[PDB]
Amino acid sequence: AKKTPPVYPVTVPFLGHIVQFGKNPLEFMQRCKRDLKSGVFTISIGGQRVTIVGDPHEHSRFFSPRNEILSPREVYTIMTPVFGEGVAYAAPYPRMREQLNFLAEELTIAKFQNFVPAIQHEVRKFMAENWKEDEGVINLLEDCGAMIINTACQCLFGEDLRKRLNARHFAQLLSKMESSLIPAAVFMPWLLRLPQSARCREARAELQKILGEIIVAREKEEASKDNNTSDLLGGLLKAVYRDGTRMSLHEVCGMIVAAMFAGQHTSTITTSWSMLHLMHPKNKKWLDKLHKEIDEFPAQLNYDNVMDEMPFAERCVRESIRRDPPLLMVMRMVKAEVKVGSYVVPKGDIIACSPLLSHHDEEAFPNPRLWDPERDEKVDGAFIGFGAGVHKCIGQKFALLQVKTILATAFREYDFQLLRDEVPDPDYHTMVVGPTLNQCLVKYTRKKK
Ligand code: HEM
Ligand SMILES: O=C([C@@H](c1ccc(Cl)cc1)c1cccnc1)N1CCN(c2ccc(C(F)(F)F)cc2)CC1
Repeated sequence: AKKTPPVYPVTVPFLGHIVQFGKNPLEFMQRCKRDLKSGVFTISIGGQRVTIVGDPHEHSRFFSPRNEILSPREVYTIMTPVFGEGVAYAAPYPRMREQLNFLAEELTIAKFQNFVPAIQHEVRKFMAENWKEDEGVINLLEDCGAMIINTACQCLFGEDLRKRLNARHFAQLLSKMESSLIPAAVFMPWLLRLPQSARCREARAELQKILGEIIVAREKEEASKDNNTSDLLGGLLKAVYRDGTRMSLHEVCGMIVAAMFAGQHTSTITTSWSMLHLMHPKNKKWLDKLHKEIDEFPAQLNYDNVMDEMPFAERCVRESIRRDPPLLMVMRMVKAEVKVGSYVVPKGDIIACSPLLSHHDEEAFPNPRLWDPERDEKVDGAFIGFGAGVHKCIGQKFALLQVKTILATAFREYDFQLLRDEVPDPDYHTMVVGPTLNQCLVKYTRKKK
């Protein structure tokens, strides 16, 4: 407009749109976009301009520019004490970038050969421990939460580390470290100034020492040559920066935390929703097609099995992520002016792009609330559940590898029944959204012949 996108009327100032938003971000966001008559628009939040990019045709405008034009650092300040100053965003873009590459090289399909069997074993344990009986009632959001942390550690943690730490203890440190997070923290740069840092630094420093000790070990076993291991930790130790330096224990600790928090809720939600959708009677044909896919697999899967021969199960997981994205907003700080469609975005704005809003556009996704694994985006790029462009998730392959394997293992040895009429409602209260906890009670039936 030789100017900014349309602005949205504030009835009660100094809050902005903070209240109807928190209740239902989706109901709210859709209202504006229609009423504004524009898929792109600014909202006020605490006197802070927030322009949401909600016309799928424009995602490229959001995801393509460099960090110097659209900076992620600022919206993500709420992460530094969980990762450490100078790690991830706190770290400067050259080194932040460097760091992500390290982690990236650890999560590549190269290192995934032992992963598919490692996952099968660790899921199969859990089932025998908690799904003991012929029939029972468990909470799926909680059981997934535990299977996810279990198999990931089984994958990315070395035997020595997993001995002197277990999944459950580490998960309890994830909860301890994270819970300092309030969603509405990222929208007042004074609130960086805790009744919770002083449990966060304790859980980190407990962890960072433990890892330090673990490193003492491996070195005084290197000349000994007892074993060969290349886990995420060991991978990061061998890490060398461009300028020949290496990661301090603190950076390394944070990166392992960052990797682990990163995947923790997102994929456990993802696994849950998928399970929820599939177990529903409205969705049997899909479960049926799911079975004609996992039916002539042997009880022990290889990397080939999940990767190249489960294409339909991939669709289910993506549709779950499409329908109910776990990260609703992705955000940047508009350091410089960027043109969006027929608008401009002024230096100083907060530009956001919402997987939640986007996945709901009717052109791109007809019946957006209908779960359809065979659906395909009808605008190209509509789906941004793993983000896009410069910042596409690096955990995508891994997340899918887990979830596909889990569904397959778990639907091979069980049936399921939702103790409800309708699939859970998304709970929009957490910074990472999943299905409502208290609705996820489900009843398993151990398959037999
Ligand atoms: C289904 C599970 C997951 C979902 C839905 C998901 C979603 C996303 C999204 C939306 C972004 C982009 C955020 C942005 O644009 O600012 C992203 C980036 C990322 N995710 Fe994930 N993620 C998942 C799993 C994981 C896992 C398992 C890891 C680690 C192994 C991980 C680590 C990352 C990293 C490092 C980025 C990089 C963003 C950047 O370049 O700064 N995620 N993910
Ligand atoms: O921690 C992450 C990333 C992530 C970035 C870097 C690294 Cl090294 C690891 C993880 C993330 C979290 C979960 C899955 N994938 C990436 N966040 C945390 C901040 N995020 C976020 C989520 C929601 C909101 C809010 F409140 F506006 F809706 C604002 C920010 C989404 C991205």
